[PDB]
Amino acid sequence: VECDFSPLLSGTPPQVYNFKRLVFTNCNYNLTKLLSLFSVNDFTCSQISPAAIASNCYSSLILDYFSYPLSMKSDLSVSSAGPISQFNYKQSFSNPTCLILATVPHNLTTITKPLKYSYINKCSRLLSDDRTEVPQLVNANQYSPCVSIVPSTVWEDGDYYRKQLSPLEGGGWLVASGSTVAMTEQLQMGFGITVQYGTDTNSVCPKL
Ligand SMILES: *[C@@H]1O[C@H](CO)[C@@H](O)[C@H](O)[C@H]1NC(C)=O
Repeated sequence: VECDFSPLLSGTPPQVYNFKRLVFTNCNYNLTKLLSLFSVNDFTCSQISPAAIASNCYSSLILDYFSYPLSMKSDLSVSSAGPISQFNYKQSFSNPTCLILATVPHNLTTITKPLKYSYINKCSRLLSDDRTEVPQLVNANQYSPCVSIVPSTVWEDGDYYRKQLSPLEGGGWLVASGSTVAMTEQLQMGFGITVQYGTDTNSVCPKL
């Protein structure tokens, strides 16, 4: 009983390409309890609504969280190119999702700020001909192929990262570049919620 959103409130939220995932089964949630702590700037859903998501019974609820600057709001949509959706973070297009952009108030103190926001501006793979570059896109619910070579913080805007690939990996080179955005007065964050419905497995219910 009782879903635990605590880990979200303790410490420094990772950068978008290192999003932390909290998984819930068999428990009871109060979503509007959690959002009461933040100033909520944006809240959009897919195949569900902000009202419905705060009040439905699911077989599973997944909550991704990460530091994210409000200024890159538009880059979250799969429409566009956008480094974010292509190389950093992508929600399921099959299951009902929600995305929330929130600022953390001064009076919320247990959440510490990083030096800046970092993201991956490019993730690509150079073929054997040493000419052709093939983008390495992030899949839903997965991390970037490049998370192994990109550090948790981008040191300097424009930094490049390369890895030589073994023949088991198909050969060639993995190439990534990182970008930075300056930290804001109050930290800004993103929350990705994904829900699933079952037949009898709908044990994630709002508390009454
Ligand atoms: C859930 O939390 C919100 C926080 O604003 C509160 O208003 C509401 O009464 C709570 N609901 C239940 C059933 O605890």
